[PDB]
Amino acid sequence: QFSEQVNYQRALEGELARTIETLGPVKSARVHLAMPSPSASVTVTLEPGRALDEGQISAVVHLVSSAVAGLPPGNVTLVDQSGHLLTQ
Amino acid sequence: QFSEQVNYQRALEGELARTIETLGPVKSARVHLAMPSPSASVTVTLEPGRALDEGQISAVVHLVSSAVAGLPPGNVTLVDQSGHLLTQ
Amino acid sequence: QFSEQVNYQRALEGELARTIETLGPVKSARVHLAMPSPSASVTVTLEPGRALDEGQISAVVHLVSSAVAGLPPGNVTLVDQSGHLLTQ
Amino acid sequence: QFSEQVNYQRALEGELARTIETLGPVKSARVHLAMPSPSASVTVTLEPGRALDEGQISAVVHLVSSAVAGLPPGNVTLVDQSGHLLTQ
Amino acid sequence: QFSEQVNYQRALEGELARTIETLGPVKSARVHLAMPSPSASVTVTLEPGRALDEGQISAVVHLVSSAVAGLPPGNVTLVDQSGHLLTQ
Amino acid sequence: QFSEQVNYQRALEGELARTIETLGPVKSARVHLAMPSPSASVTVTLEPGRALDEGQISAVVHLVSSAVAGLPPGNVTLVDQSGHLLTQ
Amino acid sequence: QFSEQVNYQRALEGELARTIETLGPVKSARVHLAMPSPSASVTVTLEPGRALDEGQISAVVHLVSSAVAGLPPGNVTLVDQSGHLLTQ
Amino acid sequence: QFSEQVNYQRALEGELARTIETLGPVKSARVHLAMPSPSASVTVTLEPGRALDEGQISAVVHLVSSAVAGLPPGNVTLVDQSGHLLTQ
Amino acid sequence: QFSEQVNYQRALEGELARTIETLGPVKSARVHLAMPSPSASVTVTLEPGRALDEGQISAVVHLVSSAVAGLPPGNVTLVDQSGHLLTQ
Amino acid sequence: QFSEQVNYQRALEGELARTIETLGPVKSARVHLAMPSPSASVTVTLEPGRALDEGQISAVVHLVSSAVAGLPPGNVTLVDQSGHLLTQ
Amino acid sequence: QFSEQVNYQRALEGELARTIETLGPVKSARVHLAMPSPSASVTVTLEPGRALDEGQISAVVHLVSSAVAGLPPGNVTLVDQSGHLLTQ
Amino acid sequence: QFSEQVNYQRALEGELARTIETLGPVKSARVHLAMPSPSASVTVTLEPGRALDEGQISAVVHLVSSAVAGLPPGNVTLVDQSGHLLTQ
Amino acid sequence: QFSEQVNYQRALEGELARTIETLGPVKSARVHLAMPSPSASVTVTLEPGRALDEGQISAVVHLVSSAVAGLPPGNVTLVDQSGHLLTQ
Amino acid sequence: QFSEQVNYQRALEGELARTIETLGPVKSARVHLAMPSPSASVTVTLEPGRALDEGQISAVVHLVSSAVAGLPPGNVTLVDQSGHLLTQ
Amino acid sequence: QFSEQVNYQRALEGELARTIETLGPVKSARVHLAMPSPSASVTVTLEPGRALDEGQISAVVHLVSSAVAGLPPGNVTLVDQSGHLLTQ
Amino acid sequence: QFSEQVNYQRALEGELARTIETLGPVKSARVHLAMPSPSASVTVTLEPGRALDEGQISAVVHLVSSAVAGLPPGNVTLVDQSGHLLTQ
Amino acid sequence: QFSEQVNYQRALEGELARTIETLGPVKSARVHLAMPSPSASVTVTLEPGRALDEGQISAVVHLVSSAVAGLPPGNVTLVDQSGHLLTQ
Amino acid sequence: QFSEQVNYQRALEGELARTIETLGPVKSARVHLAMPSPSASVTVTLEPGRALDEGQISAVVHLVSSAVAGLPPGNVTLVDQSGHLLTQ
Amino acid sequence: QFSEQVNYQRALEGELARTIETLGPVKSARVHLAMPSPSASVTVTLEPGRALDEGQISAVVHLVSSAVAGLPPGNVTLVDQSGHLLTQ
Amino acid sequence: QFSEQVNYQRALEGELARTIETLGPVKSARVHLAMPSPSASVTVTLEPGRALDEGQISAVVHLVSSAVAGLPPGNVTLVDQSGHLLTQ
Amino acid sequence: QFSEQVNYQRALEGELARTIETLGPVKSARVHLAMPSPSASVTVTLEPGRALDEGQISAVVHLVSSAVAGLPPGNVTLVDQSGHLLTQ
Amino acid sequence: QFSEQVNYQRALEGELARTIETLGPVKSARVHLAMPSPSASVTVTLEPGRALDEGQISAVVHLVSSAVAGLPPGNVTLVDQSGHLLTQ
Repeated sequence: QFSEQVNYQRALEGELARTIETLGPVKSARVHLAMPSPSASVTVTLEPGRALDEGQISAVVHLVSSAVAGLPPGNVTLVDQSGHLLTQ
Repeated sequence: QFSEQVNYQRALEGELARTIETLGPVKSARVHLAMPSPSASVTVTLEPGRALDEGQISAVVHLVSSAVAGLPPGNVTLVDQSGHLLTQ
Repeated sequence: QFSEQVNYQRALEGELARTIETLGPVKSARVHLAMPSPSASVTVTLEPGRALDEGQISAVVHLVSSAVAGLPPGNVTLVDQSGHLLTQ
Repeated sequence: QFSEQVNYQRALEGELARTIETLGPVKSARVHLAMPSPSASVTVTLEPGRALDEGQISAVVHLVSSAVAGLPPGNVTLVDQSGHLLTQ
Repeated sequence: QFSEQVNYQRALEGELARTIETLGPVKSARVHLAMPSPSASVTVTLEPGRALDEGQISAVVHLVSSAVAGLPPGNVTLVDQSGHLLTQ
Repeated sequence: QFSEQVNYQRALEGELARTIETLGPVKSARVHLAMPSPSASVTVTLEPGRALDEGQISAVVHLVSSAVAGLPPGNVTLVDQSGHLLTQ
Repeated sequence: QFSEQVNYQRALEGELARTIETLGPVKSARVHLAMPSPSASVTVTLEPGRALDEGQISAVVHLVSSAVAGLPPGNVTLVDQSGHLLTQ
Repeated sequence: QFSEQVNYQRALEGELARTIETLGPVKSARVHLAMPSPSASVTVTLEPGRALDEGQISAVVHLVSSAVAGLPPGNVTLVDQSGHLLTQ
Repeated sequence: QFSEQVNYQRALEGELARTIETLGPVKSARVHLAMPSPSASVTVTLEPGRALDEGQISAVVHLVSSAVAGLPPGNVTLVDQSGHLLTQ
Repeated sequence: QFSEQVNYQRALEGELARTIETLGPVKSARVHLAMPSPSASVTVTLEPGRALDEGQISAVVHLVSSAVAGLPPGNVTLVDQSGHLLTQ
Repeated sequence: QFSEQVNYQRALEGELARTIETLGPVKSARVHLAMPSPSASVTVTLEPGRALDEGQISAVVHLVSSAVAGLPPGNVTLVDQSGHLLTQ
Repeated sequence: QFSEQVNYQRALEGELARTIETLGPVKSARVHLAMPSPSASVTVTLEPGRALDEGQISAVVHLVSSAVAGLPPGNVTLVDQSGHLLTQ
Repeated sequence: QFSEQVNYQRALEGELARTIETLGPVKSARVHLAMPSPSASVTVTLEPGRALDEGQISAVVHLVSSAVAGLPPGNVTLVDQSGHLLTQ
Repeated sequence: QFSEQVNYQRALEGELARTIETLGPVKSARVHLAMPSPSASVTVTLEPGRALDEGQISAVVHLVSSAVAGLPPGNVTLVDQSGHLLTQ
Repeated sequence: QFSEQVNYQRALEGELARTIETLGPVKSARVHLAMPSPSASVTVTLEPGRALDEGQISAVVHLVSSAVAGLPPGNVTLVDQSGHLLTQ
Repeated sequence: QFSEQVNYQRALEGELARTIETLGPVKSARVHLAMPSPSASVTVTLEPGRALDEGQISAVVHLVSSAVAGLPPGNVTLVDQSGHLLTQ
Repeated sequence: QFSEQVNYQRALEGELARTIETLGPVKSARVHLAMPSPSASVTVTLEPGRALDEGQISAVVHLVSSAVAGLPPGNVTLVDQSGHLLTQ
Repeated sequence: QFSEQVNYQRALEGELARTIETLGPVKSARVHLAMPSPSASVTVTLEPGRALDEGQISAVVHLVSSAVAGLPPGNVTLVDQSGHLLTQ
Repeated sequence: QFSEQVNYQRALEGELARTIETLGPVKSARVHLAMPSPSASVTVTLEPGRALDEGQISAVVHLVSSAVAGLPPGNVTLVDQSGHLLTQ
Repeated sequence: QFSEQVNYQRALEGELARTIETLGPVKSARVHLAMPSPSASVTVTLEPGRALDEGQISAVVHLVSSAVAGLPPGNVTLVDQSGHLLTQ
Repeated sequence: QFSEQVNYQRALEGELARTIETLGPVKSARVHLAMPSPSASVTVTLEPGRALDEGQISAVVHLVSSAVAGLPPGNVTLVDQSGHLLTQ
Repeated sequence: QFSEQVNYQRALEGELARTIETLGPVKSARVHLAMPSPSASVTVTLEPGRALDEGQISAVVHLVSSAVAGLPPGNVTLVDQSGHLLTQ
């Protein structure tokens, strides 16, 4: 029963990261969820020579904040392939 | 029993995204639901050289807000293939 | 028991969309129901060079509002193949 | 037990629509019931070059309002093959 | 047990419609019952060049109102093969 | 148990109609019972060139009113092969 | 248990009608019982050129009123082969 | 258990009628009992050219009134082969 | 258990009637009992040219009144082969 | 258990009647008992040309009154082969 | 259990009558008991040309009154082969 | 259990009578017991030409009164082979 | 269990009588016990030409009174082979 | 269980009598016990030409009074082979 | 269980008597116990020409009084082979 | 369980008597115990020409009084092979 | 059940450390969680000739603080391959 | 369970006596215990020409008083091979 | 269940010590945990010619304090390969 | 269970005595324990020509007092191979 | 279950002693734990020609005090291979 | 279960004595524990020509006092191979 709600979360993370990949500047994403006040931590790896704008961050924040039950956008953490915590 | 209401949600998402594809400017959509106050996150990928108008957003918002039980249009999140969070 | 009331809803949607197809200007419809205050979202694809009039919308609204138990016509959402949310 | 009262409703709809076909101006009908305050939605397809008169609508309304338990004639919805919601 | 009181009603309807056929002006009848305040809806198809008189309607109304338990004659609905709701 | 009191009623109707046939002016009868305040509806088909007199109606009314438990003669309905409701 | 008290009543009716046949003017009788305040309905078919007198009716009434438990002579109904309800 | 007290009554009737046959003027009797205030109905068929006297009726009445438990002589009904109810 | 006290009564009747036969003027008797206030009904058939005297009746009455439990001599009914109820 | 106290009474009657036979004037007796206030009914058949005296009756009365439990001599009934109730 | 206390009484009677036989004037006795206030009834058959004296009666009375539990000598009944009740 | 205390009493009687035989004047005795206030009844058969004296009676009385539990000498009955009740 | 305390008493009697035999004047004894206030009855058969003295009686009385539980010497009964009750 | 305390008493009696034999003047003893206030009855058979003295009686009394539980010397009964009750 | 405490007592008696034999003047002893206030009865058989002194009695008394539980020396009974009760 | 505490006591007695044998003047001892206030009875058989002194008695008394649970030295009984109770 | 929530934590640690590896300056990470107020301890091994800036630490802190349920960023511990605790 | 604490005591006695043997002047000991206030009784057999001193007695007393649970030295009894109770 | 939370702790210790090895100056670590207020004891073995600085101790303290649930840094004990407790 | 705490005590005694042997002056010890206020009794056998000093006794006392649970040194008893109780 | 928490403690002791060996001056350690207020006792065997300093003792004390749950450093006991208790 | 906590104590004793052997002056130790206020008794056997100093005793005392749960150093007993209790 526990490996039921875990084999599922591992699929959500793999599905959520398949869309953020199909998003333009992102080359490959990697998201982990923390569903117990949940949280997430995207780890996008932007394409060579690119950088997400100030409104392109909320694109990837709300793309995950909304696809996960009860996850406000204040808990999503976005990080590049060069450190650089993009959220606040 | 849990994989009952999850194997179903995975089909809704795949059915909802099959209609948004058959919608003109959209080339391929990708929707995730967050049914626990539910939410959704469409990730349309518009056709080459196209952009959804201001009233073409509510088309795709209500197309999902209504096909999901108890989902107001204030929870649907629409995002292009170039970031650009279209909803508010 | 759950896949009982879901294998049925998937048939209603496929039956409701078979009639809206046999309706003249419509070439192919695609309806999803949201039976928990229910809702529906038709996605008609009008024939080449056609547009539903102001009274031809209530035709397709009541065609679905009445074929579904407890669904007022204020919850049915009609959308073309070019965005254009036709309902309100 | 549920597929008992559903395999039956699917037969009523197919029987009710077999009589409306044998009615003159109608070439082929298509009725769905909404038995939970029930409702119905006939979708007659009139013969080439024909139109139901003002008293020929109540013929098809009462033909269905009476063949279904507890269905007033104010819930039956009649629609042609050209939109044109005939009821009110 | 439910298909007991339904396989029976389907036989009553087929028996009631076999007598209305053997009634002179009628060529073929088609009756549905609505036993839950019950109702019925005969759909006689008169012989070529014929029309039921004002007292020939109560013949077919009471022929069904009486053959069904608890069905007043104010609930029976008679309709020709040309629309024309004959009852009131 | 239900098909017990129904396989029986179908035999009563077939027995009651076998006597009304052996009654002179009648060529073939057809009676349905409505045993729940019961009722009946005979559908005699008089011989070619014949008509039941005013006292020949009560013959066929009481012939059925008495052969059925608790059925007053005010509930029996007699109808010819030419409409013509004979009872009141 | 029900087909016990019905297979018996069908034998009483066939026995009661075998005696009324062996009664002179009667050529063949046909009696149905209505045992729930019971009733009966004899349908004698007098011999060619004969008619039961005023005291020959009570012969056939009491012949049945007494052979059936709790059946007063005011409930027995006698009818010829020419209509003609003989009782009152 | 019911066919116990019925297979017996059918034997009493056949035994009671075998004695009334061995009684002189009677050629063949036929008695039915109505044991629930019981009753009986003898149907003697007198020999050719004979008639039971006024005291020869009580012979056949008490012959049956006494051979049946709780049956007063005021409930026995005697009838010839020519109608003619002999009792009162 | 019922056919126990009935197979016995049928033997008493056959034994009681075997003694009344061995009684002189009687050629063959035939007695039925009515054991529930019991009763009996002897049906002696006197020898050719004989008649039971006034004190020869009480012989056959007490011969049966005493051989049956609780049967007073006021309930025994004696009848010849020529009607003629001998008791009172 | 009932055929226990009946197979026994049938033996008592056959034993009691075997002694009354071995009694002189009697050629063959035939006694029935009525054990529920019991009673008996002897049916002696005296030898050719003989008659029991006034004190020879109490011989056969007490011979049976005493051989049966609880049977006073006022209940024993003695009868010849020529009627003639000998007791009182 | 009943045929236990009856197969025994039948042996007592046969034993008691074997002693009264071995008693001189008696040639063969025959005793029946009435054990429920019991009673007995001896039926001695004296030797040819003999008669029991007044004190030879109490011999046979007490011979039985004492061999049976609770049987006073006032209940024993002695009878010859010529009637003649010897006791009182 | 009953044939236990009866197969025993039949042995006591046969043992008690074997001693009274070995007593001189007695040639063969025959005793029955009446054990429920018990009693006995000896039936000695004295040797040819002998008679028990007045004190030879108490020999045979106490010989039985004492060999049986609770049997006073006032209940023992002694009788010869010539009647002659010897006790009182 | 009863044949336990009876097969034993029959052995006591046979043992007690084997000692009284080995006592001189006695040739053969025969004792019965009456154990329920018990009693005994010896039946000594003295040797040819012998007689027990007045103190030789108490020898045989106490020889039995003491060998039996609860048997006073006032209940033992001694009798010769010539009657002659020796005790009191 | 009863034949347990009886097979034992029969051994005590046979053991007690084996010692009294080995006692000088006694040639063979024979003792019975009466264990329920118990008692005993020795039956010594003195050697030819011998007699137990006044103090040789208490030898055989106490030899048995003490070898049996609860048996006072006032209950032991000693008797020779010539009657002669030696105890008191 | 009873033959447990009896097979043991029979061994004690045989063991106690084996020691009294090995005691000098005694040639063979024979002791019985009376264990329920117990008692014993030794039956020593002194050697030819010997007699136990006044203090040689208490030797054999205490030899048994002490080897048996709860047996005072006032209950032991010593007897020679010539009567002569040695104890008091 | 009883033969448990008896097979043991028989071993104690045989062990206690094996030590008293290995004691000098004693040639063979023989002890019985009376364990229920217990007691013992030694029966030493001194060597030819020997006698236990006044303090050699307490040697054999305490040798047994102490080897047995709860046995005071006032209950041990010592006896030679020549009577002579040594204890007091 | 315990190895369920441990086999999972070991996978989280291996997944969390696979992303921190794909982060630029980090060559290989190694994270342990302390889920009972949880904690974590990353052990990044920076690429040859590199050092995480002051805002590149919060990148790796929030990358783990958010991917673990209920883990504040004040509990995450970051350490290089040269000691140097980077967090506070 | 009893032969458990007895097979053990028999081993203690055999072990305690094996040490007292290995004690110098003693050649062979023999101890019995009386464990229920316990006691013991050593029976040492001193070597030829030896005698235990006054302090050599307490050696063997405490050697046993201490090796047995709850045994004071006032209960141990020491005896030589020549009587001579050494303890007090 | 206990070897569940012990086979796990043995893995934590082996995992925690695998990271401290990959830390630069450390050549091989060895950590034991004391999870019941838990504790740990690292036993680092620094590389040849090296010594952990004052801030390089907190690196290894927090590396373990945080990877273990509920372990403050005041309980971690760090020790070199040359004694030298580094913590406080 | 008892032979559990006895097979163990027998091993303690054999182990405790194996150390006292390896103690110098002692050649072979032999200890018994009295564990119920326990006690012990060592039986050392000193080497030829040796004697334990006053402080060499407490060596062997405390060597046993401490190796046994709850055994004070005031209960240990030490004895040589020449009597000589060494403890107090 | 007990050998569970003992097979584990034996492994802790063997693991704790494997680290103290890898500590420089120590050549081989040997630790025992006393987990019930626990305790430990290390028994280090320093390398040839070495001695632990005053701060090198707390290294080995805290190395064990911390690796064992609930063991203060005041309970650890350190001892060399030359006695010399190093702790206090 | 008992041989569980005994097979363990026997291993502790064998392990504790293996360390005291590896201690320098000691050649072979031998310790017994008394775990119920526990105690121990070491029996060291010093090397040829050696003696434990005053502070070398507490080495071996605390080496055992600490390796055993709840054993104060005031209960440990140390003894050489020459008596000489070293503790107090």
